[PDB]
Amino acid sequence: NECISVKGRIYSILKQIGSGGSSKVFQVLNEKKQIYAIKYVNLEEADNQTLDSYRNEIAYLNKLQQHSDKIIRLYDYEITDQYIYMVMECGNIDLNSWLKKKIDPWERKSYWKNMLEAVHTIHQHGIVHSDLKPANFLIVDGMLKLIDFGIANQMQPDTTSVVVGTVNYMPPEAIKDMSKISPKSDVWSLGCILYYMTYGKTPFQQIINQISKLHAIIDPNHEIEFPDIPEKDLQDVLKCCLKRDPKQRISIPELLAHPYVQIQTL
Ligand SMILES: COc1cc(N2CCCC2=O)ccc1Nc1nc(NC2CCCCC2)c2c(C#N)c[nH]c2n1
Repeated sequence: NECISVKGRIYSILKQIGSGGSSKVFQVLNEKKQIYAIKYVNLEEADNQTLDSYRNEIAYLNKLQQHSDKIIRLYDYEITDQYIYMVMECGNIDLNSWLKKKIDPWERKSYWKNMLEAVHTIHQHGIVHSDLKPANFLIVDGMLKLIDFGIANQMQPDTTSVVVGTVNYMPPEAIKDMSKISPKSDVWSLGCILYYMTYGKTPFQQIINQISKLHAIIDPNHEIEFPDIPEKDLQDVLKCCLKRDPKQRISIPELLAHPYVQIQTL
């Protein structure tokens, strides 16, 4: 029965999808019984940094949905000094949750097109995400749609039996730069996702120790395995995305002219 009004519309809370720092996301129904997601942010306590991060996400979300429908839509929002409410397109599920249920080749290359389109358009407006991973994409309408820009607070799914970030998607440049960053590091992370989507695992999901994992990612003399497969253009895509040198890695504009994307059958 718990409810939320935003501007002058009432919405019913079916459940809570997820939560993060000071944020919650709810699955809700509007008055005419249509389904939406609402993100809630409690601003009561909040640095001037995160305030600006939350303001920055809303503006980019509003700016970017005009240019692609592979970005989750922001329909309405309400922002005061105390709270934010954001009424948004509601996904069926996030791609990370879904991948952990163990893909038709054609759904896989359609999803890939979806991700490139979304990441390409945020690149055209000056954003490099930097921490792309499956959780950033939502399945809706049989498509993948991007939900974050790396900018704001990364939330996590709520379970109903209560229970930690991943690192399998981090590009080599990010690691070696602990001692601005390229559009090319989003290519790395997308390759890991596509790799996962094709070989059932991320390129270093075996190295269960995390510092030896970090070293593999950066190691020139540590080969990534690309088992032969029927779709050889999919093999090529993975090979070029997962080049360690960002300068030699394939770019998004190149990926969009690649045969895996352009020739429509396997
Ligand atoms: C019923 O919908 C879902 C269900 C589930 N899950 C996961 C496992 C079990 C389950 O049911 C996952 C996502 C959705 N849909 C959905 N989630 C969103 N956020 C989640 C938060 C936690 C991290 C992922 C993204 C948003 C959003 C924002 N911000 C704008 N629109 C959205 N839509």
